[PDB]
Amino acid sequence: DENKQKALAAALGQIEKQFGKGSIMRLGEDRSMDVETISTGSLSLDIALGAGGLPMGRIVEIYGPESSGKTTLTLQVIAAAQREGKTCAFIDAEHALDPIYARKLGVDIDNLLCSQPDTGEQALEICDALARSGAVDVIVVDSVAALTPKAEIEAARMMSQAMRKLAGNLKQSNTLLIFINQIGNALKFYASVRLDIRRIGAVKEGENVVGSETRVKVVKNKIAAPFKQAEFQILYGEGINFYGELVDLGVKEKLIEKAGAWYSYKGEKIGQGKANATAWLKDNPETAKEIEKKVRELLL
Amino acid sequence: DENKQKALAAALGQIEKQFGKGSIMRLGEDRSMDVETISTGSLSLDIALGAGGLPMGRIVEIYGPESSGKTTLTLQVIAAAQREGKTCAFIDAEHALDPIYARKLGVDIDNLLCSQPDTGEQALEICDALARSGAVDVIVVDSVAALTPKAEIEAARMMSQAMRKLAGNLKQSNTLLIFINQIGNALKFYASVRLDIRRIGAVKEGENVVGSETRVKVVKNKIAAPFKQAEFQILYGEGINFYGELVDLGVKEKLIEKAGAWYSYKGEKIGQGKANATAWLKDNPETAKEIEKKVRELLL
Amino acid sequence: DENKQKALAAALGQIEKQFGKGSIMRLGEDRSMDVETISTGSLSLDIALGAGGLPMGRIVEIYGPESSGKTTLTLQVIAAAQREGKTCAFIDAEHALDPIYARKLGVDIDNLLCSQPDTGEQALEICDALARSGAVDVIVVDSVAALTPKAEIEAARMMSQAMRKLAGNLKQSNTLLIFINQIGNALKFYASVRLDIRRIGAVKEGENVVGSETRVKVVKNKIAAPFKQAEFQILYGEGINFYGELVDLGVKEKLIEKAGAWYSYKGEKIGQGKANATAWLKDNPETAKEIEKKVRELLL
Amino acid sequence: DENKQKALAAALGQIEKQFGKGSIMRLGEDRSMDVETISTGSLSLDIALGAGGLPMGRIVEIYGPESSGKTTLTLQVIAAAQREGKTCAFIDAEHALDPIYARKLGVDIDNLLCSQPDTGEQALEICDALARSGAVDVIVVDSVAALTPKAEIEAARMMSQAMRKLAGNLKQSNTLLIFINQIGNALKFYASVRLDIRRIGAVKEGENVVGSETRVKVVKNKIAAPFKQAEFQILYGEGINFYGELVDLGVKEKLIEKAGAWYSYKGEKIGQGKANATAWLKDNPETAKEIEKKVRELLL
Amino acid sequence: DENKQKALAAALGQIEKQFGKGSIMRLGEDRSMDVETISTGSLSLDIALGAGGLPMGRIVEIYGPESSGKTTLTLQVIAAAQREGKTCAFIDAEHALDPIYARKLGVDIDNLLCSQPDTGEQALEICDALARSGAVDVIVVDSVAALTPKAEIEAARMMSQAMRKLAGNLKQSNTLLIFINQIGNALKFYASVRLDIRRIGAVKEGENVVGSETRVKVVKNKIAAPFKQAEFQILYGEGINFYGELVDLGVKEKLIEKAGAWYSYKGEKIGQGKANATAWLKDNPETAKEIEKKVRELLL
Amino acid sequence: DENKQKALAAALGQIEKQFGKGSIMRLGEDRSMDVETISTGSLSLDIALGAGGLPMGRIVEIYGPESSGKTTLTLQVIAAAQREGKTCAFIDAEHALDPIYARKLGVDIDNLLCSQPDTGEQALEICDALARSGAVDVIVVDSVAALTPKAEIEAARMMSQAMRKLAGNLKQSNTLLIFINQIGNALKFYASVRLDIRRIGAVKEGENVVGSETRVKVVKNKIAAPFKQAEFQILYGEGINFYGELVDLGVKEKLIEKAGAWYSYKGEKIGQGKANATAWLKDNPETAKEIEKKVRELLL
Ligand SMILES: Nc1ncnc2c1ncn2[C@@H]1O[C@H](COP(=O)(O)OP(=O)(O)NP(=O)(O)O)[C@@H](O)[C@H]1O
Ligand SMILES: Nc1ncnc2c1ncn2[C@@H]1O[C@H](COP(=O)(O)OP(=O)(O)NP(=O)(O)O)[C@@H](O)[C@H]1O
Ligand SMILES: Nc1ncnc2c1ncn2[C@@H]1O[C@H](COP(=O)(O)OP(=O)(O)NP(=O)(O)O)[C@@H](O)[C@H]1O
Ligand SMILES: Nc1ncnc2c1ncn2[C@@H]1O[C@H](COP(=O)(O)OP(=O)(O)NP(=O)(O)O)[C@@H](O)[C@H]1O
Ligand SMILES: Nc1ncnc2c1ncn2[C@@H]1O[C@H](COP(=O)(O)OP(=O)(O)NP(=O)(O)O)[C@@H](O)[C@H]1O
Ligand SMILES: Nc1ncnc2c1ncn2[C@@H]1O[C@H](COP(=O)(O)OP(=O)(O)NP(=O)(O)O)[C@@H](O)[C@H]1O
Ligand SMILES: [Mn+2]
Ligand SMILES: [Mn+2]
Ligand SMILES: [Mn+2]
Ligand SMILES: [Mn+2]
Ligand SMILES: [Mn+2]
Ligand SMILES: [Mn+2]
Repeated sequence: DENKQKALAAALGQIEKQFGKGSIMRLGEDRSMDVETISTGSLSLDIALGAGGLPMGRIVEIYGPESSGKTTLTLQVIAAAQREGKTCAFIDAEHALDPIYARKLGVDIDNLLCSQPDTGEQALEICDALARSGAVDVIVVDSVAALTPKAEIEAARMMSQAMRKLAGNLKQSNTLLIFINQIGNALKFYASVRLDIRRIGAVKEGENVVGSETRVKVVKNKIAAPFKQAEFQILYGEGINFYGELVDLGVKEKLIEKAGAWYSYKGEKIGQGKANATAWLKDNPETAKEIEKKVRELLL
Repeated sequence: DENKQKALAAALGQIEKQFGKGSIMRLGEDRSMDVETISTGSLSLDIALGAGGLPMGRIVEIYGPESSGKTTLTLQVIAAAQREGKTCAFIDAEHALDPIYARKLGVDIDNLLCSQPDTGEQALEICDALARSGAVDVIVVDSVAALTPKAEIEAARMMSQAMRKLAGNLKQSNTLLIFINQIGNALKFYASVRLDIRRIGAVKEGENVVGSETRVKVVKNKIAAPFKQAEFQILYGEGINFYGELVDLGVKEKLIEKAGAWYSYKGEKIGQGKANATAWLKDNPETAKEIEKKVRELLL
Repeated sequence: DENKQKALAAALGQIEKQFGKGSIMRLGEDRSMDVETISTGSLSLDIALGAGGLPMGRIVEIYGPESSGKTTLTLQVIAAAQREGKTCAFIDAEHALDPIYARKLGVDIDNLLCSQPDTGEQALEICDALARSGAVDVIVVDSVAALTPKAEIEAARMMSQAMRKLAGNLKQSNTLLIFINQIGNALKFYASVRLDIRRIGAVKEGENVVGSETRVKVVKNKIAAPFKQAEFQILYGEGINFYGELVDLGVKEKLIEKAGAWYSYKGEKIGQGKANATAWLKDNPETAKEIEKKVRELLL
Repeated sequence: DENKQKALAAALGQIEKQFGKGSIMRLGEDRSMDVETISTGSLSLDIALGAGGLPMGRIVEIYGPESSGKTTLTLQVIAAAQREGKTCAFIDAEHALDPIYARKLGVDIDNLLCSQPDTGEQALEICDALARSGAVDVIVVDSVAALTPKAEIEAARMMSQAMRKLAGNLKQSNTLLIFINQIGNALKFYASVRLDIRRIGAVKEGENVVGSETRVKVVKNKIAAPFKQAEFQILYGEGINFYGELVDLGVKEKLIEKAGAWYSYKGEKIGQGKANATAWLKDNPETAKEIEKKVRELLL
Repeated sequence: DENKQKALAAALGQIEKQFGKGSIMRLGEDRSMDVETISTGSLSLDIALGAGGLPMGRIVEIYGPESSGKTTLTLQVIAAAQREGKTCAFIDAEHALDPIYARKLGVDIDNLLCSQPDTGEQALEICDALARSGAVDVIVVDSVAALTPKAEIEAARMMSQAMRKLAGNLKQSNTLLIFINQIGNALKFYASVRLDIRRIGAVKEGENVVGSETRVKVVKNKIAAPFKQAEFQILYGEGINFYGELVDLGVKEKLIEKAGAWYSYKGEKIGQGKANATAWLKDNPETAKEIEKKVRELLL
Repeated sequence: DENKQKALAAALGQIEKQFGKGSIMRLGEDRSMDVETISTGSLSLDIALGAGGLPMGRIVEIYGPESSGKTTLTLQVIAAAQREGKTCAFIDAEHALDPIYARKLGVDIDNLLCSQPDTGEQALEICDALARSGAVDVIVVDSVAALTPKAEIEAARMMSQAMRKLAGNLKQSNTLLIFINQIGNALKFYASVRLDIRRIGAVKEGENVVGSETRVKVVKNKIAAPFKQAEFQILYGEGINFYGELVDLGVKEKLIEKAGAWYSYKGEKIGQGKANATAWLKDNPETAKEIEKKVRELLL
């Protein structure tokens, strides 16, 4: 029994020592590798991630069907990074970025570096150069599916080529790199976090579709326990409904009381119906930050 | 004749003495090697296995087409093991575990160890370390097909490498290890049990598909006679329909009487139609356990 | 910090040195590759393009739904080129050119070279021949979608074939080539500029539809920052409402004052309502040119 | 400059040498491939065609809405051909030919070959047989839209099948073949001339509708510059108002003087109002022929 | 020239050999396929048909507006067939046959087979059965427009189904089948003769409307040159005015002399006014038959 | 010949075997399907029907202009049915039944079931329920034209819906159902008998209009040869003049002698003028029944 607990602890310890923390863990453990993170713009996803956001210096993959919200998510990551003064780059092979929508999400477009490479190889080489510079914090690649190999222009093999080198340089510079993928597997193994995202419904303000009910699953997580999920809405032209997540997480954590349709904080009603309570948190950011901080301290 | 019976018995005896019990047997013999087992969650499969479940300290392979039920089966093995206080590990290369579904099947997610290895070699080494610890009872690997060799990332040979060492350490610690495989052959020879599983139909509650008609064949069995089969349903979001198997096995064994569509036990009707009779056993677990125990004593 | 600025500058510099200027840039940078351009006939689009027009010696793609204005746009490019004495060619697979409308837009039909090829391959070969001649400045192909491969007559592969060779010869002769496409991806990668155009409304002179509200997005731009947009009207039988764009851009740039509905320049009213102010600029081209020149100097 | 003119000429020359004259041309050039033609019965259309009529040995397509005048046009082509002793065939899938109207247009019905095929394939095979005979000058098919494939009776693919073979044999025998089409694209590419025809108004002799104002556009022309247009009237029961076209073309070419409503030739009035002047030319065919010849020499 | 005549003859010959006589012909040729025919009751129509009547063993379609005379025509075909001892069938989906009117036209109602099918499919199957019996000479279907498909009761596709089989069996048994259609196209292609019939005026005996001026056009004719026309009257309660046609055809053929309003044959007046001359032929059938025979010999 | 008679007989036999007797027949044949019938109250109509009345278990349609006698006819059918002890139902959507007039015609109003449904669907469902009961012999629906679909209240489609089911249940219970229709076609195909009725004149007893001269045509008859007609009078407040029909039919059949205006039976005068002879038959019902029976035996 006890000696078995010690045997287990030693074994887990030796494994971790050889392959690194995160090479094995209990799915219910609170522990999370100590790493610099960048918020995803979604409170429930930062929590599902265990570390409070995406890890710096690591490779991350985000995949899902068309219109699932992959780009919105990455744009919110960029805005969050830029909010902290970090330098971001956008490697584009999709040719679909909407700067108007991006600014609405907080992205500083004027200072966003951008590249629209001729081939998959060129994209990967530009990524490595930015990684080795030690002067770029976040690199988003949209998308992997559009990274046509030079020969095919004039695939799976291309990715295995410079993936090992790219990972090494990203790690050394502490550069976060996100690959967006639309629904071979060199990315599957080199990524420290893989997110599965999809639209699971519509948000209706009466009878008009105004947003999407979204769900993200952390299918791979080398910094904290994997398989947790996040659910949130993406409002058209506005992005992730962060405050709506704050309303639910506040209640769940017993920081915000819910009596039927009326929500209240510290005794005073903040709104009838999830919609009004959300509007209230949004207009009172100072109190929202406190509640958010409280939730993070409780779940992270 | 008689001297021929004695000659046969001696020959079989010498063979067994040299290569172990299970190296040869009559397909119709009742005898089953005395071994600790872990239920598969399926009554007809535990019976098809001859020992009442999967053998501890041995390697087991479970293969079948996509959506055949391989994972559900392994998750039920884990839940059954955890129900007895055993420590389980999940080595994942598929990145598809659904903890919500897992808890529904009885899995204690919080205490399930999990690893998402970088390479096939790393997975195998983690397996060996957990085996040598003498502190892990069940290890599930999902899946073999996803165990990409390091070189291929930056196959058949990889498996033959540490398979002999892994088997030795598993045996010594009495650790059960299950390899899930999706449809070279080092696994084929080192495994003590190999299960072929597939979907042979759909379960309809009227006209809506609610489950899968499933069939498992024990193509290899070194603990008891091989080639027996098991048939059972896997209900969406619920797992193996254990009680439905109990209804049929109870009847077959003349413990439960069937008169047309009405089933009865000890004189009293328990339901009209296999569905209601199943519901009854499920709501009266204490009586179900007795009938289950009876069936096991009769067929094991 | 500073050393990080220098590290960034060096990295961007090395990238540019290896893959050419335009291989990476800040979306808010003023810099634009020094290149010969040809006006598109639209002031806001020439500005959105960053270089003041489409680049000579490069491949350009213009795509959009039916009736979005693709042809009108290309015809205005041709007229602008011919206004400077440049030799233009029209490779037609649509068989829909209206010379009456074309002359209205300024096109010199009599001197416009035209080809109506039998197959996609023949079209591409004619394009290459005109490119290699060093005697053709602008080549418009209408459209890509109508370039049926010979075999299919008696696709994606056809385009990848001679696209690399065509691009080389166009570059060497400094010949601008525009592919019109109606809504595989060899064009997507070889093009230096890709324009997304569509009708976003109707222009009504009371209650009669007289034009189309149009929007063009520069989804790909290898000569200056991509993703900018242009909005302008296309009047039936007249083409792009250049003067209407001049009214708005003049105001925006504080060159033309707007007080309610009355517009004025240098103190004197030029018209009440965007329509009259536009008419005034149109009848006073000499002053319009000055204002246009001013806007270009300010935004280019 | 000059060397650029020579470079252009050589390039155009090489293109023409490789793909044939007509593979590229200036829209304003006077040159027209030297080919045998058959008048369409319309003076402005024979001119719009550049060669003075439709080309022998080539495929021609004539399409337009219902009642646009497609059949009348083809019937006038047949009459013109028969006037020169040429053998004509009519492949019919519409079953609507009016011999009374046809004779009025000059068609020699008794000697017109006719076929009413069972399937699209049979029609095409009959066409090929007539082509290979070297004894048929003009073949009219009415219509393409009615050429139902055998299978569909007991489409796009059917046309691509024998279109290449038919074209070859027609060319070799110098047989003109016209496909009438009512508003896949194998015809679009194999045709040397494609005509778009439609009714753009009504002809009123007071308040009674007596004819149709018609417009034909040469959307494809491989024998001379494409995109020219023709406008003429089609009088009920009479066909194309040839003399009315002669009045306008004579004036335009300054062969016939117009002073208000009075027209005159060589000093003498021929009628007040376009209607009377037309009647005069019609009653004085010998002078009309001279004026017609003059116009052709001036515009062809 | 001559060799061209021989080339033409050979080509036409080969075509006829491959697709049958009637697959191509000169519209003015006297030749008519040698076939058994059944008079339509109209002398000018039997002549317009070229063979003297409708062809046995073939499918015929007769269409026209309501009250155009379609039924009267078919009833006269039946009477003519029955006059020769032929067995006739009437497949009815209109439910409007007037036996009193039918007997007046010569129809032997008592021996006319009749069917009033439940569905379009049933009608077609009954037709095939009667065809395959080799014991039915004429089948009239009234009408196609009323042949509602079974599914639609509890269309174009239905007709294409058994049309090929029906045609085969009709041909083999030499059974004439007529489809009446009121104003997809499987009938259009399988029919050997298609007749377009309509009312073009009224017959007045003073000021009272007593009949209809009728015109039939043979829009499709695979047994002789198509496109000929027939004009005759249909008197209320009497049917086709055969004798009135005989008066005109006799005159036209110079067998009957007309001097103003007086008609005469072989020197003797037979009546003043087309009406009396008709009455005379009708009361002197023996002489009428001779004149009729003469006309047929001259025009057939 | 003979073998052709046998071929015909076999073919007709096979047709009848496949689609039922009545699927084909000679219009002059005496044969009538053996079926239970209900007199229509009109002797000439029962004869025109071939079976002596309307068929039980089948659907019948009776249509005609307003005031043609449709209701009177159905009321006489009901009275005749009730005279034999049959249970009748009246489904009313017209709301115009006159019980006083009905009793005069022999209808037993007190025992007549009646329904005045809210919607067309409800009417049809009530009909089906009465049909499936096996306890209702005759159902009259007045009228189809008034069967407004539910949706239209808060048509052609409605009828096709339950017409097939209704027909099946009516047949199984041997229930006669009559649809009255006032002048889509699901009724047209499901009905076994369709009657066209209209007023063709007035009955004057001097100069006062006392009745209507009526004519019914059996346009559809699946139990015996169709297209026969019936003529009889409908006297105001009395119904069908049955005896007047008996006078004419008796004479026609040479059972009653007519010498000018005097009628006589078996030698003795029964009245001068059709009116008196009718009165005589009416006052001597016992002799009238014999004559009626005689006529039926002769014509049925
Ligand atoms: N320019 C925009 N303006 C307004 N709302 C936008 C815009 N772009 C995206 N959205 C919103 O973003 C939600 C998420 O879409 P998006 O993030 O672009 O999905 P995606 O999976 O990243 N893209 P793709 O691979 O092309 O389907 C949508 O359904 C829109 O409501
Ligand atoms: N998250 C889930 N929620 C509900 N039902 C599930 C879930 N996962 C699996 N099932 C059920 O499990 C049945 C068995 O599927 P599964 O056990 O995952 O097959 P598999 O062969 O193990 N997997 P794979 O190799 O990926 O096809 C399915 O058809 C589902 O009804
Ligand atoms: N011949 C013409 N005469 C007058 N106005 C024209 C003519 N051709 C085009 N236009 C105008 O051009 C606007 C732009 O149409 P167009 O430029 O032809 O779109 P497109 O996308 O290029 N063509 P397509 O692919 O065929 O739909 C129209 O809506 C018309 O108002
Ligand atoms: N039989 C005829 N008699 C008198 N005028 C005719 C006749 N046929 C055609 N026309 C005239 O021809 C003009 C041109 O019609 P037509 O040439 O038949 O057009 P279409 O496009 O060829 N036919 P379709 O495809 O059937 O609409 C008409 O509007 C008529 O004035
Ligand atoms: N029962 C009848 N009695 C007297 N004349 C009749 C009768 N039926 C038809 N006719 C005459 O037939 C001429 C031709 O009519 P008809 O032959 O029935 O045309 P239809 O096109 O066949 N029928 P439909 O489709 O119903 O319009 C009419 O105008 C009548 O003069
Ligand atoms: N209440 C009544 N009293 C006396 N005579 C009646 C009565 N109802 C009907 N009749 C007679 O019935 C003859 C036949 O009329 P009717 O049977 O009601 O025609 P209908 O076509 O059934 N009805 P509708 O659709 O309303 O016109 C009439 O002209 C009347 O002489
Ligand atoms: Mn995206
Ligand atoms: Mn699985
Ligand atoms: Mn266009
Ligand atoms: Mn036509
Ligand atoms: Mn008819
Ligand atoms: Mn009524």
